[PDB]
Amino acid sequence: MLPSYDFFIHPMNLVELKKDIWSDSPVPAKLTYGKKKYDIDIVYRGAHIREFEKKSYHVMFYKPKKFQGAKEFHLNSEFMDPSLIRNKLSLDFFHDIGVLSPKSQHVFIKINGQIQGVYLQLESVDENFLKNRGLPSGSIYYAIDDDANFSLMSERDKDVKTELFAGYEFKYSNENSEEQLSEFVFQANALSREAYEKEIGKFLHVDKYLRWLAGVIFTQNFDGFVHNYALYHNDETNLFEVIPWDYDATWGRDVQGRPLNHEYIRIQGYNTLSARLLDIPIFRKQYRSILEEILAEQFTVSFMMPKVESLCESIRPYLLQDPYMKEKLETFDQEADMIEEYINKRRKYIQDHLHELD
Ligand SMILES: [Mg+2]
Ligand SMILES: [Mg+2]
Ligand SMILES: [Mg+2]
Ligand SMILES: [Mg+2]
Repeated sequence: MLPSYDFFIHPMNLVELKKDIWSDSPVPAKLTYGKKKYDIDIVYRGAHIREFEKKSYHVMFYKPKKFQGAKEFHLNSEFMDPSLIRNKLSLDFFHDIGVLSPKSQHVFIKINGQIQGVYLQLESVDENFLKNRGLPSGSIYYAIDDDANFSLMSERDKDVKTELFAGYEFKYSNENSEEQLSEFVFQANALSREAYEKEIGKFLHVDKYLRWLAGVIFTQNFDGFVHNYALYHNDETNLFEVIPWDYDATWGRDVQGRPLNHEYIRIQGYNTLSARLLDIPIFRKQYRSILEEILAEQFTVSFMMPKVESLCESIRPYLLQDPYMKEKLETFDQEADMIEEYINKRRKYIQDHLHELD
């Protein structure tokens, strides 16, 4: 049974929200969940997903200050995804392969008494994300533009970046956050091949980076190497790791919603940091071992498809009650087989190319 959320948005505030859908200015609202009521602020989120009648929302809790351990969450329509499950499937997969990852759950929402349908509630990657995992304080940075590429170089300027911390929103930060990020970006690029094995681990959690890279390769987020992630600098270990975000264009479909034909991602992935690490024999062997471990445990039909089937079964009766989705249950139903075929094809490609890491 999906959690049912009943939102109230006062008509005056709803007019303001609908006046400029591109605005990032929130309006007050209320959430009722069971018997408990929450004063909140709500705003549309995303870019192209604002064009849909089934809008996506960023919900910020005001009073009470927290909802199930969080001060905010995201409500995605996942309308581009005919399955509504690829983002959850992906982010849970990252968790299962040992990468820090947002939790998510499907929910059923109403606004002002009118069903809006099935949404994916996504955890905000912020200080509560850390606290709820027992993780140390530190900094969280969101990749927001092309300068979040792990390089010294700005593509647009065709020159060295003016600031090496460029490309990120500082979501949770302190006085050291800029310099910590700048140092990481600089050292990722400035350490020689001969110094890399002994020194990159002073700045980067290499195993967690390689597991994130593996996750991008397995899910095939074509834009996942320089976008669609957050960085976390753990202040106790002094190391960076990478947290995925926005993984709906995965498991056999691209960002336009189209089935992949013969499009694929090479197993080495992309971005300069990946390239520098995979020039190091120890790290190439480590990465190969990670891919083999995941191929043996998580990235299999036997293991993934029960999760696909459980997600679909849990939301299907609610999709029939969703005014935007009620007509495309047949297409929805066909997505499990598409994902299964993708796993089989992707497994074969990765297995066939592991020798490139030798
Ligand atoms: Mg608040
Ligand atoms: Mg550090
Ligand atoms: Mg996207
Ligand atoms: Mg190389």
